[PDB]
Amino acid sequence: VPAFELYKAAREEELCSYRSLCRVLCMHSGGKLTKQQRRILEDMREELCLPTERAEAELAAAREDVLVTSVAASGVLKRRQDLE
Repeated sequence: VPAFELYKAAREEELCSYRSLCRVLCMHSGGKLTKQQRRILEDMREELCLPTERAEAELAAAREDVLVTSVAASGVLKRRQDLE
């Protein structure tokens, strides 16, 4: 594999991993993030070398995603004993 393909596969995973991080932390917090959750996002931004404009974009997107908000609304994640 040429280096540019490897970078591309890795870059896209970096950004996917951040995306799924925003959605999921918003599913739990209903978008209003704990200090730990903020620190996880902040640390991964630096780990993954993410421009904050893109990073704020993913967080903004996850906050308003319909699945994300429905899961926060349903409260199922607070009820794991019923569903597991």
